[PDB]
Amino acid sequence: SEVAHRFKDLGEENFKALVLIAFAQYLQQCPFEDHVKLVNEVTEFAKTCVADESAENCDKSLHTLFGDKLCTVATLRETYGEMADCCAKQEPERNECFLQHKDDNPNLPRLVRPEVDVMCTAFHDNEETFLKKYLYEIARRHPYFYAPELLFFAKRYKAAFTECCQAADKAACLLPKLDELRDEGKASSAKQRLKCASLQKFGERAFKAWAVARLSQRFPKAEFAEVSKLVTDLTKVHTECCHGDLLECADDRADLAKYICENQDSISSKLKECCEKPLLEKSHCIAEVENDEMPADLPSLAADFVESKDVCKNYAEAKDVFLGMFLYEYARRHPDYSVVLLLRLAKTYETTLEKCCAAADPHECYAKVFDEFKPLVEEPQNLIKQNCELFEQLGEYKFQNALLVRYTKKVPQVSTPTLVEVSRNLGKVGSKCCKHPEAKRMPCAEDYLSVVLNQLCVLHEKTPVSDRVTKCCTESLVNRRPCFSALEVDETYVPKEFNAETFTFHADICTLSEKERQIKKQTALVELVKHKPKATKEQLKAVMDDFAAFVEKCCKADDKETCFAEEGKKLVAASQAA
Ligand SMILES: CC(C)c1cccc(C(C)C)c1O
Ligand SMILES: CC(C)c1cccc(C(C)C)c1O
Repeated sequence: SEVAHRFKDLGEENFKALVLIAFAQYLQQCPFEDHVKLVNEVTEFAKTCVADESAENCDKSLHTLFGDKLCTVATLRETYGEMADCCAKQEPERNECFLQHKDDNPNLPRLVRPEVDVMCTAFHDNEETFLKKYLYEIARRHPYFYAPELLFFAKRYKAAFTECCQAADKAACLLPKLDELRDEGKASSAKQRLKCASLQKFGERAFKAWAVARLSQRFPKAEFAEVSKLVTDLTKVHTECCHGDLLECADDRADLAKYICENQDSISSKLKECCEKPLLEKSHCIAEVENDEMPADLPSLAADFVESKDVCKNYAEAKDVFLGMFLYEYARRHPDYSVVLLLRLAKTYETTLEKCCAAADPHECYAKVFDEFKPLVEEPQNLIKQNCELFEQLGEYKFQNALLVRYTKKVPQVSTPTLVEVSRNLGKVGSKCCKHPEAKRMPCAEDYLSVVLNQLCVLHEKTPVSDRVTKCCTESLVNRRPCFSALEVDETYVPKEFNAETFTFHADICTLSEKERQIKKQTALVELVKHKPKATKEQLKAVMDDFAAFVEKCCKADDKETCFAEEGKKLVAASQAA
């Protein structure tokens, strides 16, 4: 028995929670009730396997059990049409079918939230179904959410109500903590979506490279042999969580924290405080610890990597280990570099050793390698420096609007909603990183753009409309940013054509929050740039200036929200003029 295994390790709480998340992430459109049912039928079975370890099918692989359970509702194609197919499949992958069918953008209605007076009551009456509903909603809207981390977000979500419901001003104590969590959750989710895309679309060697750089940056004092161990394990953990195997991922993840904390003196000195607490908190801590201080007297890289005469020979012996050692050695002394830049230098070095080593005189050919690193390193520095300056003058909103115009011109085929969402997130880097010392600016900015751009890539892969996006997304994981910065204005795009249904105006806008108001304005700008790419400099503003006027007036005029229809057609006349 395996299901027996995981049960004993995670116990009832966690085991039950993880299974729900797994089920919710597979059948995102399936109602809460049904999921709870299967989860229970599923948990009950488990309990018997514990006692009798060969009873029904207790001898099974979680994949058959889980699969069959879901298939008791999936065969209902009138609800989940294309799902029934996966069910008719077999063992080798009646699952590859499921994972392949995950929606990164489910057509699930907005999740609005009941007055502080209800959530509190509902929470107190039944604390179980309240928290269960949380995970269900998150996991079903974020099919790649790092499961073990979702359990941590849950323990915090509970503590939010556990406390604020006992306030004097609940709405005051809650609202905050609830926002803060909604944001941090969308981040953790994007951070993880990139980790799964790497493994799934580029391979484990790719993820392994990213881990070596990252870990070496964080734990400079750690030895190469140690980092590899860590990289090996961490890779397996994420491979499982991304293959849909959450129970083993959670288990293995706990084992790693245990290890890392045990060999504390051998890895980092800033681990102490993470090793002193509740596991879930210990795991989230280690994963977010600050880099350790850099080892005092460190030799120069040129020594064993460009000046040694045995370079080519060692490369031939164990290239992967050699290049791994290079990356580890370069990253440990450069916490001021982003992880993609470090991977760019490593790829440039390998490429050089390849052509150089088959030469009539290596050491002569590869002897000036660091000369090619210069441009690679300066490029992001200049980009960061310049976009931060600009972001400072215009602020976040105006900056976002700049990227919006820019990016819609780059790839006009992309759907407006994605452009708006992506441009917004790109602008949010300014507030997030610009306020940092140049020593921490690049790692902050560039790696965050690797997450934001990945989101655009996974969202585009759904319905590919621009081969330029496909190319930049597929050609290189590490050069995605550089690829997109290089893109200019699509000279082959043909302007859209106005039609009524293009943009709808109903008064319903005057009720929405300040945010959804800007958003509707940004959605307008994108639609504008799609209809008038070229002609655009400052007619854009002049017009956007006009759109604001429209809303202001019509929302505060007291006619039926009629002017909306009349004046709606009025502005269109003006717009076209420009
Ligand atoms: C830090 C942040 C403001 C930033 C830096 C460099 C480049 C970009 C985009 C425009 C590619 C960016 O948003
Ligand atoms: C909302 C407003 C800015 C707008 C959007 C899309 C197209 C047009 C014209 C070109 C018809 C337009 O004026």
